[PDB]
This record gives sequence, C-alpha cells and structure tokens, in this order.
Amino acid sequence: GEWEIIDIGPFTQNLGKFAVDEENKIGQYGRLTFNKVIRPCMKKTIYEPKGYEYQLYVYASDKLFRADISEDYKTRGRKLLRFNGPVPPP
Repeated sequence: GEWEIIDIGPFTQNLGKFAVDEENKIGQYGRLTFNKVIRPCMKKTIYEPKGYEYQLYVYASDKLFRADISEDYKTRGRKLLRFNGPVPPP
C-alpha cells in the first residue's frame, strides 16, 4: 500500500546508519554515534516519480531522533530529507 510499517532488521538499521552519517555531514548535533533503529518504522510509497520515503526513529549518541529518507525506485539513490530531535519515545 501507500503507507506501511516495515521490519527493523538490517535493511532498516542500515537506513538509520545512512541518516546518522548524512547528519554528521551537516553537523547540527556534533558527531553522532549510530546506536539503533527502533519501531515503529514507516515506509511511504511514491508513485510519481516511483520511489520511497522512510520515516525512522533512530537512537544516536543515546538520544532519540526522527529521520526522513528518500530512496529512488530506479537507481536506489538515497537522500536525507529531515533529521530532528531529540524526540519523545514512540
């Protein structure tokens, strides 16, 4: 469907790593150390253009953040859209 809760296994954990790595290039929160992605994790399907958006809760340097990631359907390239926090536990 258009909105879907997905698993928090390695694929999702690696999305969270990507978000923290990208956030370290902006440096808003200093040098963040990736800890863990936790539930819930949301996958939005984009039909035009084909692609996905992922909304994650990711612990980094033992703080909780919300990160939004785009992934292109055809090339699978990723972008960090949004990285906010600390946020309350879901």
